[PDB]
Amino acid sequence: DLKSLAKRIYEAYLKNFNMNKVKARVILSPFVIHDMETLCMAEKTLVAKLVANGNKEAEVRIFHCCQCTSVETVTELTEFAKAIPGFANLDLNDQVTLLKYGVYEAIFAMLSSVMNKDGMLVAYGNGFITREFLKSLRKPFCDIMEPKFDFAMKFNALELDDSDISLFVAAIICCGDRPGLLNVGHIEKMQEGIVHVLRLHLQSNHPDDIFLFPKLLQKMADLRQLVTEHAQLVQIIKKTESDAALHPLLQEIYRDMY
Ligand SMILES: CCCOc1ccc(C[C@H](CC)C(=O)O)cc1CNC(=O)c1ccc([C@]23C[C@H]4C[C@H](C[C@H](C4)C2)C3)cc1
Repeated sequence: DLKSLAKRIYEAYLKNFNMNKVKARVILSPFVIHDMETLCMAEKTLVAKLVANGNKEAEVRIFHCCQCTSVETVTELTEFAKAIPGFANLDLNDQVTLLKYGVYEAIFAMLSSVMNKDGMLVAYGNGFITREFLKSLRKPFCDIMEPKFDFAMKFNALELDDSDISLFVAAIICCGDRPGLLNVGHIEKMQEGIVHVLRLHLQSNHPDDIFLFPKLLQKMADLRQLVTEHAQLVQIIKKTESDAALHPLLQEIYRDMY
């Protein structure tokens, strides 16, 4: 039954997220954004509306686009969470709390799938923006980027596939030590359930790496630290960048988190 469970999670994953490792890799076998010219060209083609005006600084335009993808991923993650044994049985408040603290950890984890040493797949697989171009953005915007690449390079070295990743994201969501949780016991039990299936799955799908499970547990901790830091930088931008407004949904997510 745990094998079937793992499968269920994997199918929900393939079904709820527009992007996955296999699709990303086939594509990376896209318009390349490597400088300001290609950036502006990409915007006119892929998000025309955003530039059909008289327009904010390039850095802010990108920032807004990043927010847009996050809001979308929140929706995908919310639907995905229903395939986790016990999630849909939780109090609505706890479901909200679990998604609130888990979304960004999930987001940066899955982001690794479309990232390689030189850049990342963007805009529903229609673009590829270079890591170096992102580093060339003026501070503090160029500082949003790099930390995610650093994490992705190490995460991708674990050579996980979507069946692995789906369970990992599920595990990220089922976190009992999240602030405000009403029924921690039931949540801990749900968590124990997913980690158990994740442990067994890694064991059979990765017989060559006997430390994969421990490594991933560590990655979950890394992601949590990665997120608090990302939140800090977002906060800095919000306060110091007058033209860089934050989408209401994301403000609520960042509200009282870190
Ligand atoms: C290492 C960099 C990783 O990128 C990041 C970084 C942080 C975040 C989190 C965001 C930051 C505001 C958040 O807090 O929600 C999201 C992404 C995800 N960004 C995207 O998915 C993304 C989406 C669209 C684009 C565009 C931007 C321009 C150029 C090109 C076409 C079009 C217009 C979309 C790529 C770029 C990045």
